[PDB]
Order: sequence, then structure tokens, then C-alpha cells
Amino acid sequence: LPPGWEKAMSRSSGRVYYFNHITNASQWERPSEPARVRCSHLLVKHSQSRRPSSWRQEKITRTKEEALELINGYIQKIKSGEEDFESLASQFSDCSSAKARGDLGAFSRGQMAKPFEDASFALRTGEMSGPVFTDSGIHIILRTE
Ligand SMILES: Cc1[nH]c(-c2cccc(Cl)c2)nc1C(=O)O
Repeated sequence: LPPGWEKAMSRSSGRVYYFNHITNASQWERPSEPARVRCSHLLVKHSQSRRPSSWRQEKITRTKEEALELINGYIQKIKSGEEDFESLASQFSDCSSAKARGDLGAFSRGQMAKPFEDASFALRTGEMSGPVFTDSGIHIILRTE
């Protein structure tokens, strides 16, 4: 199985699934290193972010755990096809990258916060992370190239 990926048992269903401890991705389907990758992300900041401020809201008051709830909801809507990643990022990301549908451009190792970087580099093109925690807040990351 590729980097980060492990088999787990579903506690609701009893079926095996796969989890990635690097990107916090999880899926039923069995899965599945570049010098640069290109990603977009959606950031939900909280009261404990390094700067609890954004273009959406001057003073970010939500708790870390309320932020995780928002992230989980967005992942649901992306996975169900109810909303697409780009649209939720444009509307709801606390990163200024929201204005470019969450697109950050290409980057190499040594540039991003390590949890983000490691998540980005362990995704394959087209793959989406689960909740990824950094000092900025909580991200969902989409590897586009
Ligand atoms: C507004 C913003 N974006 C990011 C960011 C953007 C891309 C990757 C990572 Cl790790 C963090 N941090 C912030 C912040 O204000 O802390």
C-alpha cells in the first residue's frame, strides 16, 4: 500500500477500509515522490489559530472543535457531490487563496508548514486529504498536479 496508507476495520459496518495517517484520508476502496506538487486548500481558522482573523471575519471566535465540525461537513458535501471543492473554498476558506478557488500553485518541500507539506506530498494527483491541522487552522487539501 502506498506511503501513509493502512487497513482498518469499520466499527459501524464490519467492512475493512483504508486510512492514511499522513493525509487523514479514509475510503472503502483499496489505494491507489514528485519534486513539486500543485494543491488547493480550504482553511477553517479557529480561536487558537496563529492569527484568528480573515477576509471572511475580522475576529475569528469559533473553537477548534467547531472548526473540525465545519471541515467534516464540507468533506461530506464534496464526497457526496452535493458541492464541489472549488465552490466551498471560494465561499468558506479563511485563506486569501479562496479568491482563486483555493489554488496555491506549485511548491516544493521546504516551503509549507510541515503537516500541510507532508499531506500534500502523500496525495496523488486528483486526491483529497481529510482534516489536516496546522497552526493556521484546519485544512482540506486537494492535489491537482
Ligand atoms: C491565510 C493563511 N493561509 C495559510 C496557509 C496557506 C497555505 C498553506 C498553509 Cl500551511 C497555511 N495560513 C494562513 C494564516 O493566516 O495563518
